[PDB]
Amino acid sequence: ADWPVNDEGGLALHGVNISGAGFAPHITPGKNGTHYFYPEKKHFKYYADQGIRLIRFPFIWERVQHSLDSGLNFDQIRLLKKTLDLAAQNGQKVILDMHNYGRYHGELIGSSKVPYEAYASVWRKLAERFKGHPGLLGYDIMNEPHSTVGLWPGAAQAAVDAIREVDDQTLIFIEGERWSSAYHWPLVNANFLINDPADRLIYEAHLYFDDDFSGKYMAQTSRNIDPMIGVERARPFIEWLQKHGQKGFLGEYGIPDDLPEAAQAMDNLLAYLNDNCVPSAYWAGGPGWGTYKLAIEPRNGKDRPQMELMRKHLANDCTAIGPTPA
Ligand SMILES: OC[C@H]1O[C@@H](O[C@H]2[C@H](O)[C@@H](O)[C@H](O)O[C@@H]2CO)[C@H](O)[C@@H](O)[C@@H]1O
Repeated sequence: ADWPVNDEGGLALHGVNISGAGFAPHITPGKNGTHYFYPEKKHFKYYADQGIRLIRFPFIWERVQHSLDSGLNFDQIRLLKKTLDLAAQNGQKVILDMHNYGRYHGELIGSSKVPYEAYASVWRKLAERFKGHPGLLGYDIMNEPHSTVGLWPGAAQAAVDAIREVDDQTLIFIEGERWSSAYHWPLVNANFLINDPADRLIYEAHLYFDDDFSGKYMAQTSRNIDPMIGVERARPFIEWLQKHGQKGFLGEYGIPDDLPEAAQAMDNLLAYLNDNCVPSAYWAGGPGWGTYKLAIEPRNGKDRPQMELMRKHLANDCTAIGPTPA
């Protein structure tokens, strides 16, 4: 709905994931500044300066709620509020992403140890904290569910119901099973459907270019990247979206800076996304990435090759989030 817009027209479709509040997730709670990191004004200013108004921001449940019998961590909420504040001051809107893989402290959401009600409450409580914030675009209620033994769809509806008890205005982003793979979407999530009477739900998949779909880009699995593998891995998902009359988001995709074939695949993917008015978020920019080959964070004030590749694709004349249903 209130999707960010570009200055010369169109929508802010193509954004960035920003580190690093979900870093080192096995270390909980860990310490801010050591194990995980939050961005500063420089990051939001840089990406705004590049014409980027969309940000996906991972965090983990374990740092907002250390235990199910505990309330929310005040400082972590304050850190997320700061993130939303700095985004909004720079004309950006943020997707808060609970980067939790269908699990809480390693146990499955929907298991006896982590009931659906515990997930619903945390999202209800989080939505109470951030309801109405100008820099908030919506809630990516779970990153990359996998091996959830049938538990993910019920958990997603429990969180949505709870969120809509307190906030009927924020967008909600729904990922699917099999790590929310875009290529596998029509087979894994063939009959996947969450109920949102607000009509403010978007489905979200991830897509990488290596042979095992993982985005790790190991040497043996990254030797033959077709220039169209990005379009081929997006199309199943887009086609499922069009058939079900639903809106999409490619929440992660990224390439190493040393694979020319990956560059071509990214250019053709973003072009295809634009043709369908489908937004995306590059993985990843922000603090703490060092020389990570996929990182789009500049170094020495030198733009990264992936930022330079993104720029040709920012302009559009879309007025609604797609794809366009049949
Ligand atoms: O990274 C996103 C991407 O993961 C892809 O599959 C991987 C998974 O990421 C990896 O950790 C696991 O061990 O094996 C699989 C093999 O694909 C995944 O298919 C996509 O859903 C996901 O978007």
